[PDB]
Amino acid sequence: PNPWDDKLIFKLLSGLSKPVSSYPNTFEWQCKLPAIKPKTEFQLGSKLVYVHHLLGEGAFAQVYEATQKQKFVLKVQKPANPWEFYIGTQLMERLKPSMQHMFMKFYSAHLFQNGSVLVGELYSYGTLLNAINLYKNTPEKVMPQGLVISFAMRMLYMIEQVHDCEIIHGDIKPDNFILGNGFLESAGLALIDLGQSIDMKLFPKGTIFTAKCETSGFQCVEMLSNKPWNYQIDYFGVAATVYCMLFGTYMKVKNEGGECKPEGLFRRLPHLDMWNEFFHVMLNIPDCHHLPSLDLLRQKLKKVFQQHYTNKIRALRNRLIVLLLECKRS
Ligand SMILES: Nc1ncnc2c1ncn2[C@@H]1O[C@H](COP(=O)(O)OP(=O)(O)O)[C@@H](O)[C@H]1O
Ligand SMILES: [Cl-]
Ligand SMILES: [Mg+2]
Ligand SMILES: [Mg+2]
Repeated sequence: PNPWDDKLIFKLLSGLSKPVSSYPNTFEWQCKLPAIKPKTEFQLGSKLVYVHHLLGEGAFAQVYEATQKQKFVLKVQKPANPWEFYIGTQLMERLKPSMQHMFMKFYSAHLFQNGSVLVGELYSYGTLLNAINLYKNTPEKVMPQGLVISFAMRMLYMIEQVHDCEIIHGDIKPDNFILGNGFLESAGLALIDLGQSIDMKLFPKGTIFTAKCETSGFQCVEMLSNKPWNYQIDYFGVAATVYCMLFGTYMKVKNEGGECKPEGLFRRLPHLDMWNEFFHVMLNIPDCHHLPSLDLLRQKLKKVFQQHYTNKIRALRNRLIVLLLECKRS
């Protein structure tokens, strides 16, 4: 199967015992997607909504901040994307209530003839990618190890929960992580954008995929060698995200001695042995039946974190908060 095939996705959504159209918080309208703009009111079903400003632009969608006094977000996309609403609904259903804070809730979905509007939870302090870019514009240039390791551990923990729900995110990268006000109180880190996600419960047991991402660079290890894959795509995504935090550029992998490893000479990289082991396990998965333990991966990082950064993490996050606030004020 091609898990991103529009026909397959249509067939899957069509044959659900509980289709998206049946949800109490789904709203189907027989009209075009209304014009949405910053600083403008517009009718959304029974409720009138005021659109504040554009928060971010993804590969497909626009995400606006909005209010009815609680503020929320509107993810707008052409054509409609009921699939992301499905996945988001399943994820929050399958997740333990204590895990849901690490992800974005969808309050409702408004589906139109030519597009859709998903209403969901707001995270106020920008993407992880933006945080990385904020460090570029400082003398220290790169995020400090205390934060990088802390975020990395949270990422491993996050996808362990998602995979426990038998879901694949399918697009794990820096701009799909958001920081919220909880960070001011890796607590406020959240993983969003389930548009390309895969629900493995909709396929037979042990199903695998061969389909490849469009770009040669964003392809995981299995894709680059036409090998089959399922959950390994999220492992590669986490590894690539961590690599961006470390080096401020996207990860490109090479093959040496049958082993896959990131390029770059890894100069000026502290905890070298920790990261080599981290990238080794994440990028060298024997097969779909031998996925490395996400818990164990996190424990090894946690060992180094506890050894060096428990007393310093406080100042490190305060430093970042100042940069985030400076960014938000502008
Ligand atoms: N919950 C959120 N709070 C604030 N901004 C968000 C939120 N979700 C997404 N965004 C912003 O919108 C952008 C695109 O949304 P995303 O879900 O990635 O859609 P796409 O599938 O088009 O990438 C993100 O990169 C981010 O900047
Ligand atoms: Cl953790
Ligand atoms: Mg995105
Ligand atoms: Mg997306």
